[PDB]
This record gives sequence, C-alpha cells and structure tokens, in this order.
Amino acid sequence: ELIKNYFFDEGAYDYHDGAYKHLIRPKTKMHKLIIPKVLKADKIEGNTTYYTIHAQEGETNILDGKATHTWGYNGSLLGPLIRYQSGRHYHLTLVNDLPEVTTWHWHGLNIPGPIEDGGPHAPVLPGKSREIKFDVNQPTMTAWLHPHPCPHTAEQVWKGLAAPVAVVNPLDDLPQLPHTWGVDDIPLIFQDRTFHDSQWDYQADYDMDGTLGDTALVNGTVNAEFTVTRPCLRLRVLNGANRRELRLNSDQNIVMTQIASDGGFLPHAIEMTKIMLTNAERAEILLDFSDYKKGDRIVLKADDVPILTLKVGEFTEDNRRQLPKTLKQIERDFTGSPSHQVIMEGMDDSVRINGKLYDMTRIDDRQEIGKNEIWDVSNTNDSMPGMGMIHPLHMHGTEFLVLSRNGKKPYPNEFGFKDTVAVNPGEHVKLLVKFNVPGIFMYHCHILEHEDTGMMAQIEAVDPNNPQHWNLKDLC
Amino acid sequence: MELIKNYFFDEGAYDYHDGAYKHLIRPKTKMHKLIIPKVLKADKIEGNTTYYTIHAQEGETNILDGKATHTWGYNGSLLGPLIRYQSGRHYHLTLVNDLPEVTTWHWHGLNIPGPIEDGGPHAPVLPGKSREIKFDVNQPTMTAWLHPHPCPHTAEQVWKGLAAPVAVVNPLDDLPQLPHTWGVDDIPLIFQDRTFHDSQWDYQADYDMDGTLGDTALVNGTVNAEFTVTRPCLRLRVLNGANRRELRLNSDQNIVMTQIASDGGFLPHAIEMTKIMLTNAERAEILLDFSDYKKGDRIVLKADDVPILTLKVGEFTEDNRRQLPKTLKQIERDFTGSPSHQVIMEGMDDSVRINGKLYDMTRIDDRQEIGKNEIWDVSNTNDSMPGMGMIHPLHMHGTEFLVLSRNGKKPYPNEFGFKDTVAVNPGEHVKLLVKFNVPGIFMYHCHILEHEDTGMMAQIEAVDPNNPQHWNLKDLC
Ligand SMILES: [Cu+2]
Ligand SMILES: [Cu+2]
Ligand SMILES: [Cu+2]
Ligand SMILES: [Cu+2]
Ligand SMILES: [Cu+2]
Ligand SMILES: [Cu+2]
Ligand SMILES: [Cu+2]
Ligand SMILES: [Cu+2]
Repeated sequence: ELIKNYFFDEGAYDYHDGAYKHLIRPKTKMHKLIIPKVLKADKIEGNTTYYTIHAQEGETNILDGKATHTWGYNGSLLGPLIRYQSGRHYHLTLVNDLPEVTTWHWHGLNIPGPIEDGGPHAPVLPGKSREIKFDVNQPTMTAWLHPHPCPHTAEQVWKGLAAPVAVVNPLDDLPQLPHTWGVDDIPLIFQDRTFHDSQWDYQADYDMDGTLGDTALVNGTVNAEFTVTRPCLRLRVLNGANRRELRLNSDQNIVMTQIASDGGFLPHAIEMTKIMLTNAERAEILLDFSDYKKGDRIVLKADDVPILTLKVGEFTEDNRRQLPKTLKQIERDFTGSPSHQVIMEGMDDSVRINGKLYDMTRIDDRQEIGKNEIWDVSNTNDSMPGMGMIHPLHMHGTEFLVLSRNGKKPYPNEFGFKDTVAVNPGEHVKLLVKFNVPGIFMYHCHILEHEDTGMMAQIEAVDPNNPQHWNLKDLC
Repeated sequence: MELIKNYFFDEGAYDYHDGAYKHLIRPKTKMHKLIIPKVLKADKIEGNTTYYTIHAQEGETNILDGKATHTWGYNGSLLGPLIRYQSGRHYHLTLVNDLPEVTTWHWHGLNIPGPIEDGGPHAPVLPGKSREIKFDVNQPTMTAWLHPHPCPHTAEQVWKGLAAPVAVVNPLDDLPQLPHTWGVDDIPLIFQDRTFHDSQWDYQADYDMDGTLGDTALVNGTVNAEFTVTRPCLRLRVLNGANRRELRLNSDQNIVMTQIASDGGFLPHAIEMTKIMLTNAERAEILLDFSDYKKGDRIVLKADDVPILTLKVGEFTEDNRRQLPKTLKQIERDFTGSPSHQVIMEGMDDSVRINGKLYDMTRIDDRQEIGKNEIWDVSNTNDSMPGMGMIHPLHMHGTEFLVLSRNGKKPYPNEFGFKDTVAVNPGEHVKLLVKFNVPGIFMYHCHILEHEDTGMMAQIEAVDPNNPQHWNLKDLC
C-alpha cells in the first residue's frame, strides 16, 4: 500500500555510466530558498492577457564568494512563475537581450507549432524580439519554459535559462490544495552544475552522453533551506538537469503524496517515501508536518546528497482540506495495434530515432488531429545492467497516456496524463496520443546533449479540413 | 474541513426552471467604475440620540453611457447611502417624502417597534408630507437594508430604484479585525436585475406575478462594474435586492469566499466556498484574499455565468489581514420540542397563499409572547418533481431567528448564524427558533416582491404580557 522504492529499472540508471559524476555536498552556508517572482501581466484587454519576457544576461550570487555570470528570464538566472489560464488568449512579446539566438519552448503547453511552440523553428536573433498569440485549452498542471534552439539547447539551459509555468484550468483544478505560491506552494527546480571560480563553463563539463555537474541546485539555490509556515506543503518538483536523474528521498522517509504528474493530476493520489524523475518529468507532491514540533528539519536529498532543508516554523494557518478519492476522471480503456512506432537507439554519439538523425526540413510522421492513435516508443539499449541507458521521450503539442510497459500496467503514478516518459532498455512503451491543435511538433529524447546530437524527429498534426503546405528551412 | 464547490438549495426548484425566465444579458457598454454609496451623515448628535433625515426623491442617473435613466432614490437619484446604526443607541428619523406617490421606510433587519417604526404597510408617508420616528437599537453586528414596503407597490417602488444598505455595529459582538474601511477594503455588492427600454426602467412592461425579471444585472446601480482592490483582504456585503432573481454568485477562477456573516450577524465559524446562492433579501458578508495575485490581474464575479463585477488588483497600500478566531460568535442552538407555530407557504404565480389565506391588513394571523423562544414550522407545498417547484424565501419583521432543521437534517453550512430570511425548497419543512424582543405588529411574507404584492403576507402580534397595547387595525391599500 505504501511505496518505498524508485520506479525505473536500476540496471540502466545514470550512475552506471563510465563518465558519471557523483554529487558533492558543497561546503557553503545554508542559503534561503529562492522563490521565482510571479510574472505580472502587461495589460488585460478582454479575454486576452499580455505578457513580455526578456531573455537576458546578469550576475547572480549563488555561492557566497563572487557573482556567477548567468542567463535568465526577466532576471539574472532562471525565470518567473508564468501563469496561464485554460480558456484564455495570450499575447507574448519575446525580447532577446542575449548575444546569441534563443527560442521560447513552452514545455507542457498545447499550442500551435512550430512558431508558438518555440521549437527550433522560432528563433529570435539578438536584439530583435518576437510576438505570438495562442489560446490555452488543457488541464490544471505544471509546465515549464526552456530554450529549444538547434543545436545549442543544452548550452543555453546550462547557462541558466529555465522557468516554471502554471496552467490553471478552473474545470479540473482543486483549490482545496495549497495555492499560496511561496508559502505553502513552492517549486523545486532541480539542476546540476559545476563551478570554476564561481562560474559555469559548459564547454569544460560537456559530455555528449549527457553533461553532469558536481553540485545540485534548487531554484538556482545551493544548500537551500525553506521555512514551512503551514502544515501542508505542495512541492512542484522538476528535473531541469541536462542528464542527471533526480532520485528524491528524505532523511526521515516522510510520506510523499503525489497528486499530479507532468500533464495534470493523477486519477488517485499515490503515497511514497521516494521518487525518481528523468529530465523534464514534473511531479506535484504533498508533505504533511502536523506530526512535527517547531525547528525540526526535514532534509530532501538527491541520492545521498541534501538539496533542500524544510525547517518547521510556527504554523500561521491550518491549510489541510479534504481531497476527493478520485482527483480526476480519465478514460483509459483503449486497446489495439500501434499506428505509430518510435525506436530510440544508441548512446553517446550513436543516438538516433528510427535510424535517422534530426533534419529540420523533414517531416518524420503525420497524424490526424483529434484522433486517438497508439504509439510504441521503445529503447534498444543493452538490458544487461551497466550497458543500458534511460531515455525520456518528450512530445511537443500534446499530453498523452501511458497505457502499458511491455504489456504490463505502468508505474503507479503513470495513469495521469504525461508529456514526458522514461523508456528503460528493452522496453516497449505503448502511449495513447491525441493532438488538439494542428502544426509541426518535435519528439526527442530530453537529455539535451542527445537532442543536440540529432535525437529529434518532427511530426505534423494534420487538420483534415485544412491540408497545409509547410515550407520549413534549416537553421543551425 | 472540506470546501463548498456547490450552491446550496435544491436545483430542481431554481428560478430558471420557470417557463418565462429571462437569462442575464451582459450589456454592451464601457466598464463603469463601481459606485460606492456615500455615508449618511447625522443631522446632530445630542447624547445617546443621533438624528437622521432621509428624503425619498426622484432624479436621473447615468447608468448606460447614453441617455440618463429616470430613477427613484434615497438622498440621491438612485438607491441610497450606507446608514449606520450602533447597538445601544437611540435614533430620531425624519422620513421626508418627495416622490409623487405614497411610500414607507421598511428597515429590513432592524428589530424595532411595529408597525410604525418598522416601516411596514402601516407606516405610509403621503407625498409632500414627512414623518418622525424614535427607536432604540439592540441587536448583533450585521448588515441590514432599507426598502419601501407599501400596499401593494412594494415591488414597483424597489424597481424604480428604492433600496439602501444598512450597517448595525454592536460593540459587543463586532470583530474590528475585519476590514472596516468602507469604500476601500469594505464594500457592498447590491445585486439587482433590470430591463432598459430606450435606457429607461418600465416596471409595468416587465411585470410578472411570479416574479419580475430583468435582462441586465446591476451592482450598486452600476453596469459592467469594476472595482480596484487597493488591499489584500476585501469584505463584500452581498445583497440580492432583485424582485425575484436568485443570485448565484461564482468566480471564473474559483477564488475562495470565506463567509463570515449571514443576514442576522456573524456565523459561529467561517465557511469557505467557491460559490454561493442567495434568495431575495438574503445578505452575506464574505472575505476574498488577493495575496496570491500580482497587480493588474482581474477577478470576475459573475451571476449564473454572467459577469457583474470585475475586481482589478491594484497596488496594495497596507496589509489588512488579521487572524480570526475559530469561533466568530457564540450561539446557543440547543432547543428541542414541538413547533408552537406553523406557516404553510403554497402556490405559484397567483396561487400564492399563506395558510390558505391572502393578506388582510386588518387581521392578526398569529400571536406570540415576547422574550420567549418559540419554534416555527415554515414549509412549502410546491411540486418536488424537478421543474415544477419554486423557492420561496420566508422573511419575518422585527426579529432574527435560528434555523434548527431542514426536514430533520442539519441546515446548510452557513445557516447556523442568525437569519431574518430563509429559503424554503418544495416539500421542505423548515423548523425555526424565533423570539421577539420588542412588542408590536410585524409581517411575515415571501420576499419575492410580486408575491408580497399579490398578497403572500400575514401579520403577527408580539405581545408583552405585562404592558399590552390594544390594537385596532385599519386598511390602507
Ligand atoms: Cu516540450
Ligand atoms: Cu523540454
Ligand atoms: Cu523539446
Ligand atoms: Cu537520448
Ligand atoms: Cu424586506
Ligand atoms: Cu422586513
Ligand atoms: Cu417585508
Ligand atoms: Cu412567494
């Protein structure tokens, strides 16, 4: 009934690789946890909400010595909480104030591709800016924004470009849940970085099988501590490393109630003392500190290494509210042969999707919008422990259902919608996919060095009432 | 603890189930700034007595952005000002009539001597003439209101534009933690439905015996109302002052409403909810909190899927949040036994009848000794079969009462506090606990005003056993 173990096949974990790097608990002061500021609108005129977002340089005190040269959204590093609302329209002004081209990929949002998507087709030259419009129609969930150029996605994210996104659909939201951002409701944006005189050098730490960093960050903070002012606490976890798998445990094995995955809430909640997330996998979780006095620390650790210390303070309210046994209604009853097939293969430099690398001008698949197709994403690495690797399939422009893993029921927290799934070596994952808008989307391994090296294919979501010519140019 | 994500009353008997119901049309005008009713300044304070003058008058109000709209109003063109009382005080009121027909001043909420001070259908003020009245006030901290209650034009007159919010602060039960800065962190939300004929209100045209409905929603006589929130906590004093329309208040972002009070003062404990339903005259004081909102973000409040008020978040000047006690007000509720009174509300359209009889102004329909706690059994004999039924709100003059039971089950979560107006669903027996404090003749009537007019009104005598006053009843109607 209670889960006390990490989910994916241990034999293929990251630490088996020959160029892994353990996390080093840094000898710095416990820093206070940085909450990303809420992005105010520039104006509201109707059902349209206006947003401006500068991607810009800056210097951030992360260590207690020098500043660190960082890139960031509307800031020095990282980015603000960008709230959307299902059933609204949004005009965004994407300013580029970096010295190289960037994009704005809305990892989670189901908006037209490839321009709004912010995939490798929506470049913004330095100095220049861009405007975009899109409706939003999807469930209540946590998304995020990262650059997705070609082929420098990895470098950019490393530099410090990431930002949490919150998409509240009034129709499936639970406002019982802690919603006081910063107090009872916080992000946990896990990242791994190496410091060279308090500076991040991507070129130095680069590895084509995934760039690892010896120090863990949390919302751009190191040795982060957070004072819990309230009994319930909703963490919105996110692995935004380039490769590192996030193995989240606690030093007192506090029960984590996972209420949501990437693409919205789970049918039912899932209690567990530990959790593994691959790159870009989100998890919304609830902890309860009723049975703790004041001053008691609860350390959260990536693997062996502390990353966030939850210090119990004087509770101001009681913010515990009854939840429904069924968090969200989802039809899962769908059988039949897969009408699509994705064969992820190779490691290091052998990374390829269905034998091919990425061609920006090519369409690699087509699927009618609105229809429920079944995909078969697989991984042909060596299952023999140590030989294998865990690739996470991400798909733009859609949330999908995990139906099965090699015929068997998916892990207990995979019944809810997902836009990012882990694929173990020798595993056939069968997904149920439906595209709501039309347009060109990507599907790619979300280890960002694999993406850069061509583990990226495109799909056209076709409207049957508007066959569209796509004139797609290569940009690299 | 749970969060209420639903209205309360039986959906099968909602207003929209009427054959000739009218959906609310969002009117196509410019967003208007919400009109806050000015404070009623005293005319003089000498001692424990505060002097008040109130002219009911005509005028012309800019509601739509084209032509003016002929309105009736208290000390103004439309509606009226915030009238403040204070428990344990005496008040001399000069009620001036500057209308072209007879009106009264019914103080809906106040527990003052009937039927002259009450402003019931016995306290007419002929045009041009005026009246003076004296009364103490001794009741809890609560939101009341003033509407005209003549025979039988109560409905017409309210429609013309006669209403006013009333605030009664008893020092003994008042919570000064709560936002008290009227116009800033503390505002009314007087919901009214009206139809415009070339920017003009025609009651006669829109009249229906089963309740007059209007295609446009007003809020403090404002249309497309916006209000700038200059502060984190905001205390709305919600009031349905329509003739029939039931106010189903919801938000498109499901902001939690913490109900602190009902009609007759505060609730024992606060009640969080994302939605709420109020029948006519039912008042609800609620708290919204905008902590988790940046600046510029709109929060729409809508009546049954039609916006009525846009709360725009502005630059907070203060933090006005203050910890509230788990118990907002202590109330004895433990009271058993057989009902010593019975009210049988029956009929729709013009079948409206209390215990089989219509309204007779010269007849006393019941008697109860003051001070004592009697139990009533208000009920409704409409058809429970969905569609076929109607929700009648029982109002009683001169008293606040406690809802004990609804068909033997506990009352809705926000009905433990005192009330002067209760909804009665079809097939429902509501058992109330009532006590009159002053003596005098009071009404009890359905507060759909076109029923009150057709004659869904009965009278009760509140009898002082020690000092009876002989009652001779004459009809003006
Ligand atoms: Cu994405
Ligand atoms: Cu991504
Ligand atoms: Cu991507
Ligand atoms: Cu890969
Ligand atoms: Cu009334
Ligand atoms: Cu009354
Ligand atoms: Cu009345
Ligand atoms: Cu009635």
